[PDB]
Amino acid sequence: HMSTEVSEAQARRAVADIFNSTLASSAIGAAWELGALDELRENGKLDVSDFAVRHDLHEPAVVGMFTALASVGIVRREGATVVVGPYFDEANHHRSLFHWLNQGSGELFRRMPQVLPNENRTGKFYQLDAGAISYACREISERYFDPAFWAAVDGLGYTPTTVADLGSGSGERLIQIARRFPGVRGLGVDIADGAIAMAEKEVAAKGFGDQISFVRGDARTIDQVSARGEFAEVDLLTCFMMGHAFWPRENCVQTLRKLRAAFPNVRRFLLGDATRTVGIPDRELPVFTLGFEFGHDMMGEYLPTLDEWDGVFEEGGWRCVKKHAIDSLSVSVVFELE
Amino acid sequence: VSEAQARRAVADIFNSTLASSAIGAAWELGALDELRENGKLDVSDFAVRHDLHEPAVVGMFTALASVGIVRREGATVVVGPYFDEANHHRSLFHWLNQGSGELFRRMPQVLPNENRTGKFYQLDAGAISYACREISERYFDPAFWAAVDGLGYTPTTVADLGSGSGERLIQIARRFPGVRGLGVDIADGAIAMAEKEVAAKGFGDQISFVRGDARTIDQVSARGEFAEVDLLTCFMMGHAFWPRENCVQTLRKLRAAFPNVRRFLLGDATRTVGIPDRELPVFTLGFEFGHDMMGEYLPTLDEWDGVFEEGGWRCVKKHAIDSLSVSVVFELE
Ligand SMILES: Nc1ncnc2c1ncn2[C@@H]1O[C@H](CSCC[C@H](N)C(=O)O)[C@@H](O)[C@H]1O
Ligand SMILES: Nc1ncnc2c1ncn2[C@@H]1O[C@H](CSCC[C@H](N)C(=O)O)[C@@H](O)[C@H]1O
Ligand SMILES: O=C(O)[C@@H](O)[C@H](O)c1ccccc1
Ligand SMILES: O=C(O)[C@@H](O)[C@H](O)c1ccccc1
Ligand SMILES: O=C(O)[C@H](O)Cc1ccccc1
Ligand SMILES: O=C(O)[C@H](O)Cc1ccccc1
Ligand SMILES: [Ca+2]
Ligand SMILES: [Ca+2]
Ligand SMILES: [Ca+2]
Ligand SMILES: [Ca+2]
Ligand SMILES: [Fe+3]
Repeated sequence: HMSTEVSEAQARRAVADIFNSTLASSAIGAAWELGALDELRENGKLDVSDFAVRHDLHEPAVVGMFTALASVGIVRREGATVVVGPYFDEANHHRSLFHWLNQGSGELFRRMPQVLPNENRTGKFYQLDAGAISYACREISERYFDPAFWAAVDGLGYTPTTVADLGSGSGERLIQIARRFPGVRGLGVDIADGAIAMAEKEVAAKGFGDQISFVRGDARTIDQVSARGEFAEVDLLTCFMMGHAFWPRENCVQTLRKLRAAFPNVRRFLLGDATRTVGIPDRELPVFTLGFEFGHDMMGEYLPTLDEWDGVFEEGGWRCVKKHAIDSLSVSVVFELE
Repeated sequence: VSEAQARRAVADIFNSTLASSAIGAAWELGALDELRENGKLDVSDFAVRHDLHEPAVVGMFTALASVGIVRREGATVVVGPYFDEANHHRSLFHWLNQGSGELFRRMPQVLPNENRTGKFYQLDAGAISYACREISERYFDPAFWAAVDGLGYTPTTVADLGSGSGERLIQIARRFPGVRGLGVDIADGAIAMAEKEVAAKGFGDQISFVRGDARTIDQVSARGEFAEVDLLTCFMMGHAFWPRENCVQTLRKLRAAFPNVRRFLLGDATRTVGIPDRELPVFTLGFEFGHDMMGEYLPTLDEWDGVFEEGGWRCVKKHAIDSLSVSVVFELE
């Protein structure tokens, strides 16, 4: 029961499940993106031809997708219908982690044997699908970081007037703050013009054109940023799912110091990220963990543990006054700093 | 059923994705063979010898460990309870991930009818070739050689369709000295590979290669050598002759292009029918699903049994294959 030694028939079944999990795993992401996981969540079942027709999909491949999900118990096939399976709720809950792993990071993991050799580790030595990462990170943010984020907003003690968001992405965080604090002004800062664009768009659509603005920027050197005339007035800083990019340490320490000086009227800084775990046994790794850590190690990108964050704030010029543990995203955390 | 049980199963599915990809890697990088011989290895020592980035190598092995293929004990890796089974099928994992990963990854863009024109999917052909060499050897060789052992004649000229690396023709030359060999492959890369391998081993006089599409074998020129062939072989590509009406015509063209062929050995994997979803063996789902995504017909065994006579051939022997979905070698004449 998880740590054993086995029959030939058992080893056969297990290896086959590894193989099929691979296709299932890729199908969870795709089934989310194509609208099937929603239809099933709402209705508990669906008709595959009907689905393939309504969405104008090559139907043999659609059968293949459901059969892959059925092979490991996420769904159950019955004649022409697919019904939710025993593992539906949990796989649907984590679907964006599957999307992230496959649709987003698949190239990296597939090219494992070209990535690992030193001779190869320079220049553009791996490729991520940026638009798929985005798509997934949008739901990861909402689904995993929202409770703690909102709790931290609730503990602010004050009402912000001007909020800065580092790595703003979709701009959805700034928009929901806008909804929460009528008459606040918001300022996103991403490194990706693609994200800038989608945000300006997503904002205009919601009618927060006057409230919210963005800017191409590298938050690790916030000082060398055209637009730092609006920073002085900001009283709330946020930074979610990008913080590990401040690292390695002395760069994080400097970035934190630069951030302290650049935003001297910031009262609260809210910083959320996933972190590198320690000492979890191989056969008990939960969803996400392995992918996040291994991927970062393949890319050569540093990932701090939680103690590495805790031990850096003072030197960086900030005090941690509240900490929230995140549910179900490896070991992830929100810090409330001042 | 049980929230604890569902969490575990879903985490195993997620980690399985990373282990699957790592099997193919462990194989290609030399780790599986080192664990096969010694039953253990040292990650630091391993990483040093092969000039690998050590943290990525740790992760590679942790992925394997997460699903019981290996066990980690400090900086040292031991064979796990599922090591023999997975090492045995390693080439199928390589095919699925290193070879075909980009197809499955792009399922949301591949399924929509609207995108299904032109070059709508990509495979890594070099990766595929690499896996197919072992798949050929490991799953097909025994039936291949039982068919050779039982031909009822010694061949003088053999042609191999989809000759690939040329390895089949080389082994036939080793068994049958002074047999003449001829490989047909549609890919310039396979031809050049095979040509190098053949000349390198000293088989330059005996075996040649010609680029061509076996589906239209009637248009391939080989300076009248096809008339001389008395044994024909075709492994792991036959499903490409389908759909049905296409296959009939292709089989009739092979019959005309090779009029002195006595036996035609045809080995392939086939589409299965009625396997319950939770009991699907290794390979099956990936073969079937990937061809349905690529828009390529995959026949069942019965479909094949039923096309041969219309195709101008008579099936005289049939060998069931071990442990590659439902695979087969037909001997036709
Ligand atoms: N050094 C840097 N400076 C600014 N943005 C960065 C960055 N490193 C990464 N990013 C951005 O950080 C984002 C990661 S996704 C985070 C999305 C957002 N915080 C949310 O919770 O919804 C991407 O938009 C990426 O371009
Ligand atoms: N229509 C066709 N005509 C000729 N060769 C083909 C083909 N379709 C695929 N192939 C070739 O068939 C090979 C499939 S891999 C098969 C390898 C070989 N028969 C063996 O047993 O090892 C590839 O080299 C590919 O280029
Ligand atoms: O390391 C990253 O930045 C990406 O992997 C991705 O944007 C992400 C960040 C944080 C949590 C989850 C995903
Ligand atoms: O279908 C193909 O041609 C490939 O998927 C692969 O070469 C293969 C064929 C037959 C059996 C096993 C693998
Ligand atoms: O030192 C720590 O563990 C956290 O970074 C922050 C913290 C410290 C004290 C009280 C609350 C939070
Ligand atoms: O019908 C079949 O089984 C196969 O096509 C081949 C076969 C038939 C009869 C005797 C031997 C082989
Ligand atoms: Ca089931
Ligand atoms: Ca050792
Ligand atoms: Ca031709
Ligand atoms: Ca089995
Ligand atoms: Fe094929």
